[PDB]
Amino acid sequence: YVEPKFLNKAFEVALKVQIIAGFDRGLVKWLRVHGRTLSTVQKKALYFVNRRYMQTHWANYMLWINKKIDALGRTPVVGDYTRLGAEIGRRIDMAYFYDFLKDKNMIPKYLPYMEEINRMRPADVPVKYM
Amino acid sequence: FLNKAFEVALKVQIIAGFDRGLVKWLRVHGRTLSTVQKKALYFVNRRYMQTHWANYMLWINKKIDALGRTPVVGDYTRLGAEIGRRIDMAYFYDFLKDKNMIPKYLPYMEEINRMRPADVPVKYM
Repeated sequence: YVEPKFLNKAFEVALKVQIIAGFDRGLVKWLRVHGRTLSTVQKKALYFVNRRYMQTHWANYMLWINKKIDALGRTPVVGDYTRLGAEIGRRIDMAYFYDFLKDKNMIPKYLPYMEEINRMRPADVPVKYM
Repeated sequence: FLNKAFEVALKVQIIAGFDRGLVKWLRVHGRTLSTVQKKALYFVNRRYMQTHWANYMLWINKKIDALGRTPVVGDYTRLGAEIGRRIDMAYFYDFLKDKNMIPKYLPYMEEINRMRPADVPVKYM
C-alpha cells in the first residue's frame, strides 16, 4: 500500500520542460523531412501527441527516474531531474509513432481539448500520478 | 456521389465488421482497459473508415462496375461486409495499447459513437 507522494515542484517542472523540449525538437526535425504533406491542424495534433505521450508514460518514466535517483546515494538536486528529463526527451523513438500515424492516415482529429493542452507552458501540462 | 441507401449499406456493414473485430479483440485483451478506453477503440473504428473512405470507393466501384448492369443495395451490403471483413484493425488496437496511446476520449468521439452508422459522415475525395 502506498500513500500519495508529491514530487518537489522544481524537480517536476525540470522533468516536464526537458521531456517536452526534446519531444518537440524531435518533431521539428521529423516534420522537416515528412511534414511536407501535413495540414496545420495535423501538425498541431502531433504537438499534442508529444504532450499526451508524456502524460501516459509518466509512471513509466518515474519508475526509471526514481531508480536512477536512488542509485545516487545522496539527496537529489534539480540538476539531476533536468538531466534525466533531457535523456528521456532524446532517447524516445517518437519518429516511429509519427511514421505509424502518418502511414495509417490516423493522425488524431484535432479537437478543442487538445488546444487547451497545447496552449499551456509545458511546465504546466498536468499529469495524473500518485 | 453514391446514393443514400447505398452509402448507408456501405457504412453500416463496414462499421459492423470492425466492431465485431474489436469485440473479438477485447475478448482477448480487454481485461485491463477502462470503459473510456474501449469507447475510444470504437471511435477509432469509425474514424478509420472515414479517413480511408476514398480508398474504399476505388475498390468498391471497381467490383461495382465489373459485374454487369447497375447494382442493388444487396450488392453494397455485401461489398462493405467484405470490406468490413478484410481490414484487420487488431494491429492498430495492439499498437495503441502497446504504446499506451489509446486516444483521449473526448466529446466529439462520444458524439460520433452515439450516431447510427447510417449517419456517420463520410467524404468523397
